Amino acid sequence: MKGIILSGGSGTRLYPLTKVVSKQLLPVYDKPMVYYPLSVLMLAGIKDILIISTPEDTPRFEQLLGGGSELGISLSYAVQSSPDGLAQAFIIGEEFIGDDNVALVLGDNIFYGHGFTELLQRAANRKSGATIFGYNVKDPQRFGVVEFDEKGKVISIEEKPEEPKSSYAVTGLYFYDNRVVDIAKNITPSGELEITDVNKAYLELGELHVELLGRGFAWLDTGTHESLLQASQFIETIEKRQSLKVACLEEIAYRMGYISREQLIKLAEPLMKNEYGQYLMNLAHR
Ligand SMILES: CC(=O)N[C@H]1[C@@H](OP(=O)(O)OP(=O)(O)OC[C@H]2O[C@@H](n3ccc(=O)[nH]c3=O)[C@H](O)[C@@H]2O)O[C@H](CO)[C@@H](O)[C@@H]1O
Repeated sequence: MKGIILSGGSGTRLYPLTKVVSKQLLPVYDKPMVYYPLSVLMLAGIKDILIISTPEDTPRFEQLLGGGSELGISLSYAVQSSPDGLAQAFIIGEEFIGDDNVALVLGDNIFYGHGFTELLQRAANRKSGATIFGYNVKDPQRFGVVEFDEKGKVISIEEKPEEPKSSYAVTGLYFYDNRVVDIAKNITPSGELEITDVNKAYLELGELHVELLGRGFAWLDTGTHESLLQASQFIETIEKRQSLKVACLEEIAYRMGYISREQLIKLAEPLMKNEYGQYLMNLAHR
């Protein structure tokens, strides 16, 4: 399975922070925002990843992350000329995807919870159908909304429904089989090519599966100044009090066996006259 990070968009709501800096390059505590969704692809077991951003921002992401070899993965880059919908990721990413299954994660989404990687690995390993992730939010009408009623079997999915039919937002993380590329080509503007029609396609096939994230999963709003700060405080809090790191790419690569001890030490050194190395050195001499 391949992955795609859709990491473009306008800065507007975060202005002036985003006047000369890409949204998904802003700090979330101690890491660029894009580390977080990248880490979710990695934890899923996905090692071949395309990062799509604006023509302006895409060279900056390449500069940050390069081709991915120091994490033991492959990163490629393409450009979204204009933000005409999430489903465009599959048109732009058509050649990258090939015949493969593919996950899409949004560059501003932040996921956390103790059972989360098992959930990612399971979704990555379903060769058929689509898996989405629902999250109990206070303001359903601001997102995609999924209704189920079971048994947890999906019954409808509406984008920003004037009145909602559940408390469950459809978060910015989606797993697909290869049929998604023909599906994206075949949907029509709602002016956006919308991820919610992609998901309605799987639903009419009866092959749209939802993971409901309840106690105790986090999904962090990254949209406003206040919610960016909240996200940052959450990561710091959980890292400081529970002695773990969230989305530490180097740690994740090492723990999944992608890179060796010696490769990790090399990644940590240039970072030693700082903290972030130190946690990496502690880990590399187990
Ligand atoms: C796509 C859409 O209509 N709604 C989804 C979108 O809502 P939402 O209301 O967040 O719409 P956004 O435009 O903020 O989610 C889009 C995010 O991806 C980026 N972007 C958007 C379009 C594009 O062509 N390229 C691009 O990179 C935007 O910069 C933004 O970061 O994400 C939510 C989860 O986070 C979902 O619950 C919604 O179902």
